[PDB]
Amino acid sequence: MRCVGIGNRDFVEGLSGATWVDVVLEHGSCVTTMAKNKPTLDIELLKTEVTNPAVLRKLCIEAKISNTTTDSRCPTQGEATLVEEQDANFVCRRTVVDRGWGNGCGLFGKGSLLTCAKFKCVTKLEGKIVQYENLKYSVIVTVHTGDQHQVGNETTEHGTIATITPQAPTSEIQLTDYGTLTLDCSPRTGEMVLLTMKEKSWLVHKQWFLDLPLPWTSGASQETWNRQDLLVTFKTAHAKKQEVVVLGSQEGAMHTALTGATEITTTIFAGHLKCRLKMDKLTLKGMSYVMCTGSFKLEKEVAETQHGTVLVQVKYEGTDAPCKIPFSTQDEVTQNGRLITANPIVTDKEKPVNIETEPPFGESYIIVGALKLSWFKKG
Amino acid sequence: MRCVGIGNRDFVEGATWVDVVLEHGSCVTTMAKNKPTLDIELLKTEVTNPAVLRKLCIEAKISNTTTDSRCPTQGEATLVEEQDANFVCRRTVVDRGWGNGCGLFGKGSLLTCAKFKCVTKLEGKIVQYENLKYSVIVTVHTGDQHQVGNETTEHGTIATITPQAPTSEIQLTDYGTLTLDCSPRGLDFNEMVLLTMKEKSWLVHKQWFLDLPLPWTSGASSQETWNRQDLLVTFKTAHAKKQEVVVLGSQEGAMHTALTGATEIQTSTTTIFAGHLKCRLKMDKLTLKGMSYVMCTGSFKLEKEVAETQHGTVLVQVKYETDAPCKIPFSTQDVTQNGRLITANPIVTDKEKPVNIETEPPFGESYIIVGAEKALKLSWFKK
Ligand SMILES: *[C@@H]1O[C@H](CO[C@@H]2O[C@@H](C)[C@@H](O)[C@@H](O)[C@@H]2O)[C@@H](O)[C@H](O)[C@H]1NC(C)=O
Ligand SMILES: *[C@@H]1O[C@H](CO)[C@@H](O)[C@H](O)[C@H]1NC(C)=O
Ligand SMILES: *[C@@H]1O[C@H](CO)[C@@H](O)[C@H](O)[C@H]1NC(C)=O
Repeated sequence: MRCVGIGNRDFVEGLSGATWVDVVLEHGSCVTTMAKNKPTLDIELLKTEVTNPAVLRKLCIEAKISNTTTDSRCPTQGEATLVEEQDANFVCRRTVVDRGWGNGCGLFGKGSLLTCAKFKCVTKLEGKIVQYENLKYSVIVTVHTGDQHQVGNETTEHGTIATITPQAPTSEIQLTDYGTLTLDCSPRTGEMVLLTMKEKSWLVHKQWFLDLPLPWTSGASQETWNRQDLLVTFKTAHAKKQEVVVLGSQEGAMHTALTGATEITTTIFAGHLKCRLKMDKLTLKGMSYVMCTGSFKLEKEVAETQHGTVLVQVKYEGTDAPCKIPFSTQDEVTQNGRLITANPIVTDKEKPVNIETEPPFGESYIIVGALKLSWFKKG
Repeated sequence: MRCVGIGNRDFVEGATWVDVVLEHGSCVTTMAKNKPTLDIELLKTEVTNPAVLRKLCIEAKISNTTTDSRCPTQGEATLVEEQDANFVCRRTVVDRGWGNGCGLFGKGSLLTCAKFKCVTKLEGKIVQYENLKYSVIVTVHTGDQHQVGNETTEHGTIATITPQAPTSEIQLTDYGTLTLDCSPRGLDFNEMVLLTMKEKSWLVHKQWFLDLPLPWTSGASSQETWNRQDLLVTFKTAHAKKQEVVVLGSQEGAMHTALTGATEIQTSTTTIFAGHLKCRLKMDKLTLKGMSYVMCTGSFKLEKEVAETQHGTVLVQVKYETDAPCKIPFSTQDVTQNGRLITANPIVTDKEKPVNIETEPPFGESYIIVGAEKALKLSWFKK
């Protein structure tokens, strides 16, 4: 058993004599799928993964400067030129300053001032385009066996995991002791970027990532940083020097901006997808088993889940293992309407068996064997 | 002779008092007959010692993470750390059942607290209109070779202006006393805030500073109680008993990027950008030195090639031969003998020390009368 007590839990019941069942999967939402004469299953979308993500850009967040060079001109002696202006690694700025006899020139006017610095990036993040072909959803399917350990165990070694990609959207999953289940999935959009920055991971929109005010480089191999002035600015000290100043690490700014995005290659908060379960090859274990004639004992007290279902963990006298569990629900006096666990069986005498049921509204009794459990499901 | 060759330069012309407007970056040249011409600039404005409106925190660290969890129908989770102000906390609800250690199915409370302590912060000081000190430099048009455009070393004299003593008497050596009545009058008195951050300083608006997304404390100096700590510490919830803390990190670069739009004030508590200031110069005590001096009779010669300033004026730097001291004769001829001078009394205090003279040449092919009879003449095509 799985997904019990999960807040976002949908109950999808298959139609009579339906070999298949439609299901909708989102992360944090699990679906309990039951079909007549077929095992009740719990389907959850465990995790999505993006493999071999293509590199879209590379933004710089922390920059450093060096080899500060400067050229200065007297008025009408040209405009200051430097060879560093020709280098893409260097960021530069020209300005005009008041020149006269006070600052070394013989003429009064506007003198040119060029300053270049050596733009190097020490710490940088990464943006990766995720293509539709590179998705790989992992869906866990857990059969309602009834073992005492797997109620909401949340472990992966209970059910079976199927990987589904847009390249291979359909897959046959072999559930042990229950056969083969075909799963036809149709993934939709889920144009978005994965921003690996200094060991973390985020998933943001493409436009939001491209409009980031950060120096960037294309994802192809000379590391020419565009819009370098976003990290390095130029303060005019006086007519013979324009000093460089660096803004510093924009990490904290990026964390502040990414607070709104969805955190995490494994990406949780998987996308909505619509899938179909063909169960023609699924086998319900214990269809053939004889009924139990022994007297049961309540191992664990009955508990009502969030959806009005109650779950019963019982134990057995023996002398009849294995067997089908005779389960019935009386009201107010009536007989059975609905059992969540498809086939309640006793694999071992010593192993308690869990069984989930939907009792009717108002006072009712749950008979197993003969054990009668009173219950009051608030109208 | 300060203020020469500075781009944004105003000329105010004359009795015994002149009205002037002072702006950082701008400067004025004041002239009056029988009174020495001066160069007045609003140097820098200093906030005396302002009061902290708000400290903000830009970097944060977390320790002593504590967590409490309760089963459904077992009440809300409680912690003694919720009583402490140093701890930032967050409470959530998680799905609980037989799978995560509870006997009942439902929503269980989960409370998590973390010790908020902060390594590096920035302060913000409200600049009350009272605690100001305008520094106004006044430089005399002497003509010495030292002060040609000397921004290198201060040569003039500076006056202090406060809203309590807006009037000041300054003594110009060999030139008497100058009375100065400025009116600060005033930038929305409590609008600006000085933002002291890790040795640097900025001036920003009050609303822009208050709307900054950063934790804040009352500015008084230990036991800093931080409000709005969630802006630097978030909580992610691992499943069913644990809520891990995430620190946003150093917001230094965020602050630098946000302050790129504001005007950097270059020093820690002095502002090298002032703002407008309306002043009145009273010269009833100002002495024009050189009015009893003799006319120069020797022949001059040009020390430095005539230079034109950006305002159309001409600067001429000459060396004298011998009365020493004496007054340099000066006027301009196109035909027209009249010529407007910027330097009021060009005198030669010493023979060796050259003398600079500023004049306003008339439009076109003028001539100059430095000297006498063998006084040198220079051509100038003012275009
Ligand atoms: C979760 O389950 C663990 C063991 O898993 C299952 O154990 C039995 C029921 C077998 O059916 C085996 O195939 C499974 O792997 C337990 O050790 C553990 O205590 C369980 N935890 C909780 C909270 O129920
Ligand atoms: C660059 O600066 C280093 C020291 O910072 C110096 O040793 C080197 O000679 C400089 N070279 C150039 C080309 O500027
Ligand atoms: C400016 O003042 C300094 C200080 O003595 C002086 O040495 C220099 O000659 C002056 N004139 C300049 C730099 O043009």
